Amino acid sequence: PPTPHLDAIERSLRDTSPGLEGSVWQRTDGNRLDAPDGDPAGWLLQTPGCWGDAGCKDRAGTRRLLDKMTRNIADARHTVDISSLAPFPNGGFEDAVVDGLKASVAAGHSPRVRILVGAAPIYHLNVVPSRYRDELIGKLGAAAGKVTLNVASMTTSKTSLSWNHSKLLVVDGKTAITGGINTNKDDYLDTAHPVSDVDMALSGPAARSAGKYLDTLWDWTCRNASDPAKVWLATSNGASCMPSMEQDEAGSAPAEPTGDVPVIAVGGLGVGIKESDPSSGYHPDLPTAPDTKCTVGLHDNTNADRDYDTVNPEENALRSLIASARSHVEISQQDLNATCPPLPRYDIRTYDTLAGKLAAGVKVRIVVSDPANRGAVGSGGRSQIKSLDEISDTLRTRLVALTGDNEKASRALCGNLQLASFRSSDAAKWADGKPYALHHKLVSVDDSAFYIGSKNLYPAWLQDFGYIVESPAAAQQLKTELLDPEWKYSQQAAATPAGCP
Ligand SMILES: CCCC(=O)OC[C@H](COP(=O)(O)O)OC(=O)CCC
Repeated sequence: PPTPHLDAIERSLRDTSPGLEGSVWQRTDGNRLDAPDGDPAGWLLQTPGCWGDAGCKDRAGTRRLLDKMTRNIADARHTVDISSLAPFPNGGFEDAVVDGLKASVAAGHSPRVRILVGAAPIYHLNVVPSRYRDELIGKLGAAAGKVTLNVASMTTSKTSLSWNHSKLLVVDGKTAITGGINTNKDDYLDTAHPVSDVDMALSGPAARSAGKYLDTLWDWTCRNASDPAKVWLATSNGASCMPSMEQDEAGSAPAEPTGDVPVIAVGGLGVGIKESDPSSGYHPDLPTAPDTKCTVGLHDNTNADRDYDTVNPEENALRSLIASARSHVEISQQDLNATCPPLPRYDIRTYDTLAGKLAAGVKVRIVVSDPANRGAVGSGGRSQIKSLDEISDTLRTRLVALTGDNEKASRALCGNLQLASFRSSDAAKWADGKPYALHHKLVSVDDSAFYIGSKNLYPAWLQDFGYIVESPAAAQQLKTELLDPEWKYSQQAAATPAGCP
């Protein structure tokens, strides 16, 4: 079956980062979206799972996520690979890891386990890698002797604010769960106002691609344990750091197909791991029109750095996914814009891509977390805008720079843009007064191809990872289970841009 959206994205990735193919990005065939029996859309792991249920008393999506995480780890024969934003997995996320590992050992296995978290320079890690390792060993009991642990917290650039933000669980290089969900009990479990988020589960060659991505992070992490300012590392049982655990498990044989789904795995190396993909001939004419509402203090990696693109192919993967839309594109995000300064306020090429779609008659929907969400920098579901106008006004600006006059800009903007704050029920706020917070990193185009992962569309220079799937059947499930319900409730919080009926 034809894959016109993946083909376009693949061309962009091979132009941007040819040397990173097979490590930081990879297209594979023959994957399976990992759904349980009798629940065909069950590969889509939404949390809390309460569409149209303002009370959200039964948080069935959260339970299904933790169950699936546990089962995947319980099935581990050789390797368990976990990455997240700090802190190390706690609460029910930790129970899933402990329970799964105990089951793997009870089945006769001696699994190797890597657990990697990224830490902002300002973030104080309460439970450091040595203490987290020790806590796990205690909870593992007698099984701890059979489990090889590598536990590490990392920061790759202090000045350029770069650390691991990818959210991955990869087992045996064969199954993978990824998305926006941090293993942080205070955002999803121990809370009266849970964040809305989505992960996906697959099996097949693209799970190995995720493993190769984590091998790239652990190669750097193991080497830079020589600098405790950057890396804190703890291992169990006297074990060495395992930079290439996924390659060792993969061996020489190619990954075995498990279904028929084509997937592009794509991530980025942030800042401070690798300065450029230096086999790349990528030579963009980077955007000339700068956001006159803000100026970045730091060097602008998002909008003004060729080298950064070459080691962060996920940036161009998302731009080319959006650019591939022939009929309609749905964007569901925490934010489209970043707090500026210190980061650039928006990705210029992304907004220019969206403006081009609006002017060409392509339907564009943007749903973001409500601006009433104000949290600390790094909180899930926070918003970085005061009003949805900051999105529509910027689109209007880029439209004028493209069409030439404001009246054409208005016809494109008013006729083809849907813009709203996220809602999951008829209720505007939670019972405890707090508003709904959205943490998706999702893009879907033409009900044919979609991204689910950890990479936000707003500017950020972190290590991130995600999958782009092209499958009309899977995108129909996504539409039915997530996108249509999202708009059913979010349209009650829609914006009418300035200058529109
Ligand atoms: C500071 C520039 C990068 C950034 O702002 O990163 C925010 C991120 C939130 O990511 P997200 O939840 O919106 O996906 O949190 C963290 O990485 C650090 C927590 C202290």
